[PDB]
Amino acid sequence: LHNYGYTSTKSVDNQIEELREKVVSKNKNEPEFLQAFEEVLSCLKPVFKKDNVYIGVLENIAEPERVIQFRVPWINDKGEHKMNRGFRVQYNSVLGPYKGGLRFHPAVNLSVIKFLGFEQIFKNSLTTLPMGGGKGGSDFDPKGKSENEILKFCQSFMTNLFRYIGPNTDVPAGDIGVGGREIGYLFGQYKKLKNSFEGVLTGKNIKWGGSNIRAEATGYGVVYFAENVLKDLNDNLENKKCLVSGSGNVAQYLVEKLIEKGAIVLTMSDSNGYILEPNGFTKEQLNYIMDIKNNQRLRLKEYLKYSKTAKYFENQKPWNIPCDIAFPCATQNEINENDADLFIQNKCKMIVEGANMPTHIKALHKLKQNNIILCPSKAANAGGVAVSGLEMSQNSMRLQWTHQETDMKLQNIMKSIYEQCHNTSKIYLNESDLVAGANIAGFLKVADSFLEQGGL
Amino acid sequence: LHNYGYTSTKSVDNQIEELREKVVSKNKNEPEFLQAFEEVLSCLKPVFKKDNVYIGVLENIAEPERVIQFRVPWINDKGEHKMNRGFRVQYNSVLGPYKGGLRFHPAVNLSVIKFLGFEQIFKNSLTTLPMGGGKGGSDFDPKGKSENEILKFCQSFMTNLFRYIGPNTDVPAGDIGVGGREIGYLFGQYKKLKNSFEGVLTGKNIKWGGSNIRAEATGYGVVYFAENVLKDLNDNLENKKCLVSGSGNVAQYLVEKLIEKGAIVLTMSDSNGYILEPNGFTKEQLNYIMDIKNNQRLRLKEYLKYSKTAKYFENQKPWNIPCDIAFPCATQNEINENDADLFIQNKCKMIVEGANMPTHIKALHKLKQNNIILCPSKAANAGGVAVSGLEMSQNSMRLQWTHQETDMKLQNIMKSIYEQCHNTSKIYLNESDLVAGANIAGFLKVADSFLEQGGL
Amino acid sequence: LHNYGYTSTKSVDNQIEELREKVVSKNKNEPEFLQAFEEVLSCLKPVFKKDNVYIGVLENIAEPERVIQFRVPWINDKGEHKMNRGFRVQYNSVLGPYKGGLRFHPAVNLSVIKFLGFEQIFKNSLTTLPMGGGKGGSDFDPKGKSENEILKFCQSFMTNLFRYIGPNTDVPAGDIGVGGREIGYLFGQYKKLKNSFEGVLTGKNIKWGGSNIRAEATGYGVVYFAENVLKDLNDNLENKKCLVSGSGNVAQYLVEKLIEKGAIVLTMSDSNGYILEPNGFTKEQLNYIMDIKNNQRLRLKEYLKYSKTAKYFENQKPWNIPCDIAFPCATQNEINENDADLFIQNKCKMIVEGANMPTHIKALHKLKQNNIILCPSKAANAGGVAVSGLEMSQNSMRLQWTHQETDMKLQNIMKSIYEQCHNTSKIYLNESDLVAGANIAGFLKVADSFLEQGGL
Amino acid sequence: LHNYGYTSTKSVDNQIEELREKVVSKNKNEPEFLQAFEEVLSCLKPVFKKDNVYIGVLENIAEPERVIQFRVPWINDKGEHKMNRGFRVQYNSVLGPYKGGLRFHPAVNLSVIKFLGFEQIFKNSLTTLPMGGGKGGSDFDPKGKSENEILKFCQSFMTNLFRYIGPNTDVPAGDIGVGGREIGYLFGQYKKLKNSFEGVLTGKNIKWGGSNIRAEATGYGVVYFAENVLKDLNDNLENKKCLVSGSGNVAQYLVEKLIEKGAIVLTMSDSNGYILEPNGFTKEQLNYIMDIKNNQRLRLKEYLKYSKTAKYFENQKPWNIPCDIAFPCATQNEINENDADLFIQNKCKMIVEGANMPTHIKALHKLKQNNIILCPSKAANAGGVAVSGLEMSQNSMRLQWTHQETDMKLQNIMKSIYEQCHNTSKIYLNESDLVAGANIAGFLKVADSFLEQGGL
Repeated sequence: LHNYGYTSTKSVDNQIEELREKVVSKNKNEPEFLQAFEEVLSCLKPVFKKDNVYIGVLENIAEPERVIQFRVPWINDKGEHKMNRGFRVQYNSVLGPYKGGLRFHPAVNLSVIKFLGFEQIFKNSLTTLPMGGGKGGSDFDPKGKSENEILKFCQSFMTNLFRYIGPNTDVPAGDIGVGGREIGYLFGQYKKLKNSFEGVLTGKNIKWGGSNIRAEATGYGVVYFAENVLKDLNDNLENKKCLVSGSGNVAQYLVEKLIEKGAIVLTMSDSNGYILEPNGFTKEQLNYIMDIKNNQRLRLKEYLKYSKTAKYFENQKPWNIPCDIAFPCATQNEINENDADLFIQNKCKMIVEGANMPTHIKALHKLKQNNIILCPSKAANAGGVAVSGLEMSQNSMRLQWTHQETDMKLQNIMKSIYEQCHNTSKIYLNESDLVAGANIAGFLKVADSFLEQGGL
Repeated sequence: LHNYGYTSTKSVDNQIEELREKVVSKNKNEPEFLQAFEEVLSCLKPVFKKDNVYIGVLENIAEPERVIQFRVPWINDKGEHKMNRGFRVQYNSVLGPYKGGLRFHPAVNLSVIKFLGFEQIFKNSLTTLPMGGGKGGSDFDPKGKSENEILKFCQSFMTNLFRYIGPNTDVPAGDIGVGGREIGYLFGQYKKLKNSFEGVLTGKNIKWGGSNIRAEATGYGVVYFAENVLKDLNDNLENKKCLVSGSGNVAQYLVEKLIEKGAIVLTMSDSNGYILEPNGFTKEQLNYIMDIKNNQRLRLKEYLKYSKTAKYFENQKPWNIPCDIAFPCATQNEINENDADLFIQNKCKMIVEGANMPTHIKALHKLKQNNIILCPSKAANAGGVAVSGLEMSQNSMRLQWTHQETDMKLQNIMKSIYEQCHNTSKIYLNESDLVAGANIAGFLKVADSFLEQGGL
Repeated sequence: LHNYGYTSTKSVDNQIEELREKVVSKNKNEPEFLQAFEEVLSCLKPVFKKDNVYIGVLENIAEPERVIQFRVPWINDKGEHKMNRGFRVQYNSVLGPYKGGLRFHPAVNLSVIKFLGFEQIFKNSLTTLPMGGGKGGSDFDPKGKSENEILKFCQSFMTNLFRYIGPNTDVPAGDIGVGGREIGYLFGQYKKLKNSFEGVLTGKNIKWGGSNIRAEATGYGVVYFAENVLKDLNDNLENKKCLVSGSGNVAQYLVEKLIEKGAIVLTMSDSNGYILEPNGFTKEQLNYIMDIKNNQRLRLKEYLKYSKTAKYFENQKPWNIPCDIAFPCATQNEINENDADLFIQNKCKMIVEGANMPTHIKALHKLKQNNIILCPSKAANAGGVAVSGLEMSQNSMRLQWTHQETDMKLQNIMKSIYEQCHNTSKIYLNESDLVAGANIAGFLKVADSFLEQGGL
Repeated sequence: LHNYGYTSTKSVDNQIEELREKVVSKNKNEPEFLQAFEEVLSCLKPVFKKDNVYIGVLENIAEPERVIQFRVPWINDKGEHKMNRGFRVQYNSVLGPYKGGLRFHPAVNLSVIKFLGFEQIFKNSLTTLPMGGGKGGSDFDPKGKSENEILKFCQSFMTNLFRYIGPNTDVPAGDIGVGGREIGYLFGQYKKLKNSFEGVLTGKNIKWGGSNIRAEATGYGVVYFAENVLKDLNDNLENKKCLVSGSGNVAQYLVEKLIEKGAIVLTMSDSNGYILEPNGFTKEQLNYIMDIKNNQRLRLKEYLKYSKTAKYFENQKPWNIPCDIAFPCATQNEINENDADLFIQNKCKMIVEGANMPTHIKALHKLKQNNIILCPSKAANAGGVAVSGLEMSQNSMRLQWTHQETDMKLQNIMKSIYEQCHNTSKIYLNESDLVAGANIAGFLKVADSFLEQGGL
């Protein structure tokens, strides 16, 4: 073995307590981070029992390999000299180059970034692709800024970051505040400085190093994940009454893939009210919703002028409808206890998380004690992160795979992500728990590699 | 002709309030930093009145150009894999490469470093030499570590830092926890990695790129500063009674230079009690105190077991004895409002700060309203930082100046530091206030250069 | 068309003699190297006759493009400052980046390394993949060192080497003294220094850039090579009585693949004595031998306690038993003269070398004059080097091929290696001599490319 | 010993003709360049006679070592995407790093730049300091652009140039369109990109790496040059009546130094009309003219108001006045054949060129055939280029010399520049011709070094 501290007798629980204490004291004022930490810490008790080493390893991995913060100055259109704070947390590079998006939001700060970046490590880990974990951004607020100002900012932001990122070092991506438009400016500036065309950013337009399936990526992934849980029960998606919530990017393509398979997608939520449609939606109808939602930027009720057999319930959730599968694709905690009882009552057999952690901490308890399969968002929606890894591959190969090819790869990646949760949770809990499986599997790949590499 | 934000009608005081508010909100949990900031902010009101631009410029300068934080792993002697957090804050490089020491202390963290680094910017600025401001360190605790472990740590620490420092970029130095022994290890490792002998660190041993007068540097400087205040009063140091506090490195050489001039140094403090010596100390006696204090490493009370003629009180500094020139070399707010009076009463004509801010905030008030010259530590002890700038010069010239030569340079640097405080405070306050002079002068050189360079 | 010397009317033999003389005088005290040279020189006479140029080209190629030697210091566990000599001979980069393992052995020195590296050039050449030739190591003795010390050494060793290796420059690998554990430490350190995840080393663990089939690689290759020699005789491996020698990594997987095909593998040698098994081994039995050998770590007589029919032969060579194919896999000069005779007597129509040069120089004579196909180890076991080339490919593509895929690629690479020996020996000797074919083909690809590139 | 260009038996004149023909054909459409070339070519006939080699060497030196041209994009204040062409001609680096200013003018193009850069080679050469020759700029028109736009442009311009310049490679400087304001922005941007404070540009403000005497540099130099011509005639400047042409930067400091010596400066020209002042100007009066001319930004005619005695002419060259010394510091063709005949008729003794080539080609003929000493502008005003070389030195030493020190150095440099013209012209023409001396000396140092370095 090795020695990463924690050699005492201390009940595995006391060591876990000692660690928590030590991590908290060093990061007193980083709530968001400390919370995402105490979270990963919970499900990792089984592995700690197998070997103490992991407790020390975790303490180490919880400490960003490196974090760069810098002043990003820019001149707005009124000729004013503004300033913002930029960050890039290169959390872990054990499995590959630091991977992680950039967030431009007024709420952004070190604590927030560490939180996001820390979680990225393991999410990436599951991918199977060689990707480390990272995250960056600024407290810059895109809202209200002109097109020109956004450009000026991106250029300045990249002028600082450019020297610390690279194809084999750190490959950033889009996130809140940083979309396609932004990635174009960032890339342009990077190319001008470094003087070379290379995959430093993922989510590039298709005309210059982008990948196919980037848009549909996450949604398709969620379905593929579920399709795998089902195939391991001699069943498939064909003819399953599905509940979907949200009408965002993920939600849309999720429905598109679902329809294309066995169909019977009954609903689609909105920031206020949802839509019903007995007999399920159809290819054609989804296009309308996509149009209305993308182009027409209209409320979801709108669909009502398009359907004969539609029905819009307002300020309510679709959870009291009987279904086989349910896809929480809106936002965090959209599923409380009352919703568990509702599901456990309509006999619902499975819930695949689309958005990040759409289930409430106490809601998972009832669901598990009622034998209702729960798919971790950490694994189910990793489809997006996975495709960006493929973008990196295509960039290195100097080729672009067909919409067809890229999809197939995503399907195998999803299949693998499933197998790992399944097998890992089985081996460590004796039962098949996807949620714990995702955490253990994700952590172990990193922890072991960390050890094999000398503990650097 | 530049627009940096505060163009409104608002009272200079309201703008200063708006700024304070904005800086605090972004650095909520960095007490040490926020305090050193609100401090520099105070004395800068006169300049704000001359031009609003400076308020914006200050907001910008208060934001580290860049800050790098990284995990420093190492294996102790028991074969344990330990870990520590390392920092390097490259605060400002407007006047030259980032300059600033490295501190190894269990209390070290980003807030503490920003605090030290932020102050370094202006202290360096006064120097006249081309030096930016920076600071670094780790929460690593030297105390208790073996010789071997200290080496292992330094090597690891440098392996991370090495890529971000350089002769023309960032030149670190010693500080608490990082002494000569440490700088040797750091340098050795740097050389091995970068594959080149160059001045990346100051405070190097004399055998390999070190400078003469490095030890005496600060103390000599404090005397030279005072000698300049006096010469501008048709008087000199010859035959003046002195109340020197402390017996550290600074204190010692301060006395040595004093004696060598006009002499009549009456005291030398200790962590508990001080020593008297009517008719002043003598070259010979100082050597004893130096011996007793440096090598033997035994409580200064031991001087009593040496020459008879000297007493030794207890639990207090010699702030009572009737002196005309006070040199406090110890620690933070070493002197307060109570001692402050003993001085007004006995009547100390002038007080030259040796340690950092040895005067209490309220003590300065009474002293100034009693026409007692007070020398800012920021300027008086800059002698140390100045000599390290000369080490850099000698390194670039590939030569080593004689103990003689290096001294003369230090004397002119001290003379210049004095003139700037004198002239600046005169021009902006109409009177000759050394304390405000130091702040204004230090800030202005940076602020202007900042503007001239495009506000980057 | 290009003049590299040796133009006189002199006999091809006198030029070969002149060259030998010149190479020896410059490398007087490098026996191992001079021997491996005089060896490659022998079989290259036919090509020399076709064009003198090649004699000069060889003189050039025999001179390492560059060789770096360096002092590697480290602190053992008793706190002692030790030191060792490290080497990296970048012999040739005409066909690709320098490729070649690292050997940690007390016998290591420049002569030894050149010897190994020089041979690597041509071995790699045959591969078909773009790989130059190199070799490195230290006189460091792993034996007796603690786990911790091995780590400390690797880190120091890499700190020196790191600046001269890279994905497109020199990609080292494992060898004697440098196994998986070591490559992990080396990689870890490299990543920390260069600050980037890239394929600098092959033989990495599967969790971080490793490849599938790495273990089985060499063994599978030897079988694939033989399978190709057979297919060019309208026959295959199915039902062939075979003789294997050794129970190492190569031997094991060789048997595994053999069994899987037509089977009838009759023996497996050991450092003292061999095992028999009429009717051949079976999938199951091999697993036992693998277990007994890789885990239990005991002599081979042990297999007896696992098979009634299995006869053991204390201290001998299997050769006398009648077989169709003999795969020697022990060590240099494993097949003596008297042995070789029995192969001809026993009808044995072919001998595929598994270990490096397991046949004695004079043994090859009788075997060839008796029409017994002899496969050059240089080509037959190149399977290992080939797979490491695929690891490099996968690393560049940022993907990991399936155990399945990687195998197929290896099969084509082996097929190609065979075809080149076959066709080349045919074209230059009029007959099909695999041994000469391997040398000529391997040399020519390098020699020509050398010329085409300007003779640099 | 070394065979370069020509040795064809041809007449020195036919070879010079062959060369001219060859240089012209390769640069058909670069009038400005071809003219500055045919010019240097003329005075170099004496040296060609001494050795043919130089003819070939010249052909080589006339070919820019390297020239980089690039598109410089920027966004004006109306939000428009503009574009301009940037250049950097690194003409010669035989004597040191490429040195040369940057010009921002609507007329700028490759031809223009080569012209200026080509001449810079030799001008620098005479300096004695280690400086190669270069030149750069853009067709960007500062006139009409806002402060903000100028900044945006500089930043973009530097973003392209930054990778090709450096302290030991190419050190640009100011010129038409590129003043102090611009060099600040250029420097700021460079520092941000390269991440290091170093002397990449000369003409930096004094607060950050600038040098003393930068303003007065050229003017002072012209006087020092003349003072040297006089001392070699047992005479000095004391009490000499002289005329200056112009009131620019050069003209002003020229007068300032003149006054300070022996004085009796009688005039100062303007873009239309000049000023007289019998008994010469005085320290005080010059300050008025300096004030009136710099800040007030008026025409020289407004001086008539600050002095009764001073009369004033309009659009009339100040050459028909009897004197001793003259100094044309305005612009080209300042002295026509006409204006030349006045000089001889006023028994004028010597003429020191201040501006670049203020004498007309045919005017030099009459002046020389009348024994009137003519100082080449190439040498007389090299004072400016010389001081910038000292800025480089001070930057490397990390110190700033006093106004005093820097002056002295300039005086020796001027003295040396004089001696070389004197001695060289003597050795090659048997007589003391400063104009030919400057050319020959300047060219020879470069030509020889070129040869000694291998002809690269």
